[PDB]
Amino acid sequence: GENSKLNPWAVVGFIDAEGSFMVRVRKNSKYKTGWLVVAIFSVTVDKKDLFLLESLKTFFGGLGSIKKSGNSTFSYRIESSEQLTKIILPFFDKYSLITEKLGDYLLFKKVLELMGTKEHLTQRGLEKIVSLKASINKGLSEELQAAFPQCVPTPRPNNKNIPDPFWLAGFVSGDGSFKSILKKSESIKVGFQSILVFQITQHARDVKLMESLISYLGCGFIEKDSRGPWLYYTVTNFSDIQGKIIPFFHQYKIIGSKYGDYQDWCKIALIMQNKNHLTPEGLNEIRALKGGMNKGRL
DNA sequence: CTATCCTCCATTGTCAGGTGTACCCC
DNA sequence: GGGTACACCTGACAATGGAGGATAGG
Ligand SMILES: [Ca+2]
Repeated sequence: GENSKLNPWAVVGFIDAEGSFMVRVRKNSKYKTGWLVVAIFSVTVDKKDLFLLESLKTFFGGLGSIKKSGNSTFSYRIESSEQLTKIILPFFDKYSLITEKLGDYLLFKKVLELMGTKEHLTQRGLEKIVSLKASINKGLSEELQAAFPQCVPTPRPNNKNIPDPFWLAGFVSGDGSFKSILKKSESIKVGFQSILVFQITQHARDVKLMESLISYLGCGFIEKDSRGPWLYYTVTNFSDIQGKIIPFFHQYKIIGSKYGDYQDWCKIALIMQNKNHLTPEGLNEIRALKGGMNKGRL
């Protein structure tokens, strides 16, 4: 992959799920103020999905660079402030993020506006720029909080509607899951219950977004993780899966290697619709599918 | 001295893959 | 007497989200 098309909204949504907007503040005395301020737009994915990055680079007029990142990952990064301001900002202005990522990108925009007028090289301009980063991402880490302990983080912005179905496709490609389970049953003639599940995981920040999905897809529910601020919107109900989840993502296809999961998922869902899952032969047919899907892919 | 390229982490939070059992269907 | 769905449980390793450098230009 390298070409494709990518739906503007698919892209936005995918980014709402997987993207980072980074405003980095480096110590270097060779710089007038004592600091280098760099601004980055990053996406990072498994070797599985290098071709997505490629198609993403393409989508953004061919800008940026695709590079080995971690042991098993690759990264697509726009690091040039000009390039960012020229390609990235106008896009995301028109086609707004709807996660709390919007909030990140919005701050990100101001730094790239300060850096634009060159006020960042200036002193107090930096101070403003750090007040921004303060409320971005994880926030300040050690050195930043130490060199700048006097910094009042700037106010975080607010609102939350799904702009387009394709947004959800894209978004789900990032932070969504098509689970297949085999639960050891003690009341079935083949010994195991076959369960399909559809999941979307997300941080409790976006509780309001997630809550809405139930309304949006006309099914599902939200469970909080016992151990943190992790929401799972979930659909376990077979009839809903077959009549709402599948037809949706059939129409608004999944972008990435997860698409291939959705397919094998559907392939099971047929085998379940025909009651063949209570046979040993069709149960087997399932094991193979699931075995070679998700964490066991390629 | 400022801007972009570039090659490298570490930590922990998603994904993903399971249960315990209320309850509907025969 | 066979089969389903919600609520709940739980861990590994990729996704966060960085970290320096080396440049080449003004
Ligand atoms: Ca994420």
